[PDB]
Amino acid sequence: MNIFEMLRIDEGLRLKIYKDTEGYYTIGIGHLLTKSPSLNAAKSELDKAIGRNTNGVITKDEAEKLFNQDVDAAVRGILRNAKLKPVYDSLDAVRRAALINMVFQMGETGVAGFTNSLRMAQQKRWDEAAVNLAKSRWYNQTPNRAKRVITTFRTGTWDAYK
Ligand SMILES: [Cl-]
Ligand SMILES: [Cl-]
Ligand SMILES: [Kr]
Repeated sequence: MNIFEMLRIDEGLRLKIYKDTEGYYTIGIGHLLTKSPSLNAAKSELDKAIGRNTNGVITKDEAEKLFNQDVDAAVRGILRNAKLKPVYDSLDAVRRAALINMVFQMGETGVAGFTNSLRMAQQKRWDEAAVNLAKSRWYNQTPNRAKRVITTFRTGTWDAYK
């Protein structure tokens, strides 16, 4: 397993504009298009992202391209973030994937505020980190996904994904 398969599981894949768990316009593998309630606006951002008149539908290859860009951007965001990088650099490969998933989902800003969890993680206090991570709106809103990611972080294995 790896980061890509990991997020492809958690995000699914949809070729038509759809609304996410928060009701925002999204497409592909979790590619948020806009927080605006306007489909038009969303269709406009879609066309801008793709480079063509999509009419709100993309192909699989197009969805995967956006996905590669987003995973890439997530990693770079982590490395460019002074609160995140040191955490990231201290982790093994599996746990790094867990932190990338959270950033992909919540944004760098969002993740950098799990201050307390980040410190336990950096200290390698897995179980404690795990309990602290569950005390969050993130977990109450998307509990099944949150649990898979938290288990990953805690154990450093891919068991939650098998
Ligand atoms: Cl884009
Ligand atoms: Cl979920
Ligand atoms: Kr974290």
